[PDB]
Amino acid sequence: DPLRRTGRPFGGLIRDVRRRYPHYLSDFRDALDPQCLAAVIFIYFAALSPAITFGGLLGEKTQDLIGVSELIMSTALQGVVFCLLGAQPLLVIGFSGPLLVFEEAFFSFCSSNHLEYLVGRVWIGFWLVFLALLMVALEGSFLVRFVSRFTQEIFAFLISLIFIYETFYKLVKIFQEHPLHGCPRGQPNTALLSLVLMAGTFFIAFFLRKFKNSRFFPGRIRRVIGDFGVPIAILIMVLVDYSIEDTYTQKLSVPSGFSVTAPEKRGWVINPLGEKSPFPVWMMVASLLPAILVFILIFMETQITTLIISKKERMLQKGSGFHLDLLLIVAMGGICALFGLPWLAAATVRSVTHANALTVMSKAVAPGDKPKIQEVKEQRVTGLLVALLVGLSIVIGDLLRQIPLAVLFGIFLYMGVTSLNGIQFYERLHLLLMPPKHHPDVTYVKKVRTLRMHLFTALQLLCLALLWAVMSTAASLAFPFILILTVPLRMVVLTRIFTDREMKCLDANEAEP
Amino acid sequence: DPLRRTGRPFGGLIRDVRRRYPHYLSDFRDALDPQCLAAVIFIYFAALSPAITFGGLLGEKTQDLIGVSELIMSTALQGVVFCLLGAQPLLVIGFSGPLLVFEEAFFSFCSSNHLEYLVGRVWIGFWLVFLALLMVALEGSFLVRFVSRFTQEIFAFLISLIFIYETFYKLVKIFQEHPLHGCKPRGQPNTALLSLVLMAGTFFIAFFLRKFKNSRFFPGRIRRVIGDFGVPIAILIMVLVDYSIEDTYTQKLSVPSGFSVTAPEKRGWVINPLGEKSPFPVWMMVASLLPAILVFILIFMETQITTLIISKKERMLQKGSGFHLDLLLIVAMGGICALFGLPWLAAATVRSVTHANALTVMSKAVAPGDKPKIQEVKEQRVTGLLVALLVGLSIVIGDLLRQIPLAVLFGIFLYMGVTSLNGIQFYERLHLLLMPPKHHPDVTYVKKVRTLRMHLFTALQLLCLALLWAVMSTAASLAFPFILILTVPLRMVVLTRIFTDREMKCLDANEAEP
Ligand SMILES: *[C@@H](S)Nc1ccc(CCc2ccc(NCS)cc2S(=O)(=O)O)c(S(=O)(=O)O)c1
Ligand SMILES: O=S(=O)(O)c1cc(NCS)ccc1CCc1ccc(NCS)cc1S(=O)(=O)O
Repeated sequence: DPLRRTGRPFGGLIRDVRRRYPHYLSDFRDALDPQCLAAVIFIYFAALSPAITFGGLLGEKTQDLIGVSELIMSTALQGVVFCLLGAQPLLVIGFSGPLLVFEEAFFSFCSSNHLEYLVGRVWIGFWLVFLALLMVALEGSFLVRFVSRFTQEIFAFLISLIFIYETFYKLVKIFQEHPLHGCPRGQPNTALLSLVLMAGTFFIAFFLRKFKNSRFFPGRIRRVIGDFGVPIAILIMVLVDYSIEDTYTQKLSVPSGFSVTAPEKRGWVINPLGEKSPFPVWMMVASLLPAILVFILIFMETQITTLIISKKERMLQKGSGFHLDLLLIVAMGGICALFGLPWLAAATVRSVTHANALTVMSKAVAPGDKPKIQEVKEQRVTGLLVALLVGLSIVIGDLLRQIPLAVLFGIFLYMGVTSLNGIQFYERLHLLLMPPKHHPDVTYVKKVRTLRMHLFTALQLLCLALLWAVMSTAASLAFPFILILTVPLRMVVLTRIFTDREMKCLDANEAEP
Repeated sequence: DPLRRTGRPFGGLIRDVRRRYPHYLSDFRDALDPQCLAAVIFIYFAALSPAITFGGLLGEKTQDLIGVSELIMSTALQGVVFCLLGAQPLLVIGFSGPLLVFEEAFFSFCSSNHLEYLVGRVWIGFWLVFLALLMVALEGSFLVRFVSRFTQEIFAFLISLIFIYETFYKLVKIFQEHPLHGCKPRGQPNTALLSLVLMAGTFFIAFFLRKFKNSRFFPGRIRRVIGDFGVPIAILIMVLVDYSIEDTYTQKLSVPSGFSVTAPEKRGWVINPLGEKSPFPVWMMVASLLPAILVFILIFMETQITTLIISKKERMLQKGSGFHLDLLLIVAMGGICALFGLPWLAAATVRSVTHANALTVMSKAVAPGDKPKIQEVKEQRVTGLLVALLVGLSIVIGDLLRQIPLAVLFGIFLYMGVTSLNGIQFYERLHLLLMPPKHHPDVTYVKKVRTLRMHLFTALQLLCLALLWAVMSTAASLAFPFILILTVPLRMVVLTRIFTDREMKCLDANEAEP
């Protein structure tokens, strides 16, 4: 029982270290496998592109104080450190939306009150470090036991439906800028060529995915070719685009040189005191509240991601760490805030994709259903390699300018669609449309009436819709608290409506029950 | 045994009439089924488009002596009298490639020798009628019993593959006239890519609805009704999508206006058997027997092989087919329509197969293992008659038809070509080449035949198909029917020595589960 309160200071941290660190050389020996190369290549782009996008957005929102280079250099240096000293090396940490919202809100607050922004974030980082140390000392990561499977599949369907809505609203906007008229802002043949490239990439990678499980060719060649599906699709579509000469397509652009984005109003080291004018003393002690808010955000997303990754269905044997994963992340964020780099948190879709890009499926028997997961092939090399490649991507800035963005949209759609399977809420959504005589032989259909599982699904959908509506309004910083409020809902309100057997069968801690 | 020599004049024709005509009202009362409407709508376009294409080509190649108003009126009047009086009403008859090749060759010959073309074809038609009557009287259609499944699976494969090359060539050439440079019409932008988008959308919606028809979603009746109307739904959706766009130019379907000949200044509706302007030489009247023999061979091979493919034992056809009352009605409506200047017609293989398998009903299954089996076919005389009548009256309408782009129909044609491939064993044995020997299914011809002696059969069949294609693509392509005929002596002599009796019996067998 990893989530147990020992009753001694730093007990959980010591237990996690003793559990994980003995299996150290195994991680480096396990990496010798040609599936690791495919995983590295696939995850490199999925980690690089959000860095550029969110760096551009954050540079636009602020006065060009934090840009793209700083985000890349924070991502690389936190990823390397975490993969070297982390308990769970299958997690990919990076910038996300809620952090951007908090950053813009804090910038607005600082600008309104005539305060320093970069100097202001240093005290927030210090308070973050203090809170992390206090929580690890008096161990409180045992509260993750109360997060069930009702509050962790209302949050992984919303973080996968908010990433397929905006991977195709970044196409409905290359077709409003370059519109289809006749006789850059007005180029022809661009909006349709982008559609062609995106469709080609996502239909190729999902047929190589189907071909991986087919009966054609020898097994070893078939599996090797199926592993390299995304790289093959990317290379094919890049060559196809390169063949065309006159048509203009937007291409991936990275900054040049290792330097700050505002070399005339900023430096690499931020003074804790006033950089130009003295910092008010009252703000030093009043900076505790934003520290609490950002701590709550980071804690919820990292812990829920770790819970989703470490399910018993996915055959993970070495173990996960709920104590040596939050201290590291929060301490790194607090330290990076001193140099002006942004804070980082584990990414859910990227971590899930990285985890399920290394799974090995059982060699079946004609009867067998969806093959079962045999192993996961976990190691400390893929994440470290991805983080350094992202770090050194500035030096190779000429090879990356030959890759259009429209090709990567198909890969992003592939990621979003693939990450959906494996959660029971999607399956219960599927069961709504099928007639009651075609339902499968799972444990929550046989022991539960048909009209009382649809009610559970309807309530879960109502909660998800409320979460989305709250996120889309002018007060979106209360989203973590609304998500937290689902736990008392399950523990109080849903207990009265449903009987003990129905609740036990519907959301069980494990498979079968 | 329909293919048996009775020994009496017109015995086969009488037997076919007595077998088929009693079940006459059944055909008209079977048509009350919403799958028939979907079949009619699907086959209407598949019959209309080749008429326009081949009419344009033949008008180009014959100095506008036969156009697309003579191809839309031979296709519609010679197919309302094969479903009214035909033994097999699941056949769709229309113009094809070999007929076009023969027509251009005959036009060249007539132009070289200063002869009349339209007057020249009348005697060929008369000799065709005489040959058909002579062959039916002697009941010579029993020779179809010697065409196996080695010489009729080669044909199916070639025809579907040459219909999937021509759809791809139409696209390759919309991007050669309108190229991606950027700055009836030529050089327009956004056209070559929009055509690709429309074609891909139609094709993928067609397969999506085809797969949804067999899914477990929605009630069964609604699911099957929606799955039946897959092609019409895809066509309507893509037509609306194209109609939404305003400025981009796309080529659209065009039909002639009015019921009249294409050259009203050098042609009429009735061709005089004698000289139209100058007297016709007497020697040609008797020398026209050879082209009549050639066109008779072409029509006979096409129609009989199509009827053989349609009437397999696997597809649950119960009323019966006619090998005699379908070669006196096709080679004698043709023959006598050419005294009015209309072209000859023969049964179309892909269109007939599509029409046949668009009415099949698959069994309600149980659990995975084999693909559902055919339960029935739902054969009737109404769908073909309605399609022919609609093709005939497609001239008064056409303001509606000018709103339909060609790029949408290319996806439907590709769907037809891909779908028509399944059901023949040569494709399955081609699939078995790539799979390892431990994944072969439990069919009768894998269990009883060694692995390395079925690959040899497949290789020889591929060699024959490649030789057929090479001969078809050279400057002497009128010998293709004879090269196809030569496969029967090959199977009956050469392949007997190489393979043992058991291997030949299992490989090529008259019926599933030898
Ligand atoms: C491709 S990276 N384009 C994307 C733009 C934005 C996002 C994040 C969307 C988002 C989610 C949640 C919140 N508030 C939670 S308190 C705000 C936003 S915002 O629109 O950025 O402001 C993404 S992705 O979800 O990370 O894929 C992609
Ligand atoms: O094979 S098809 O009947 O689909 C066809 C389609 C098109 N374009 C879209 S309708 C164009 C031509 C054809 C017929 C191809 C063909 C097949 C055989 C022969 N010779 C046999 S002796 C000749 C042709 S041809 O039309 O290219 O001359």
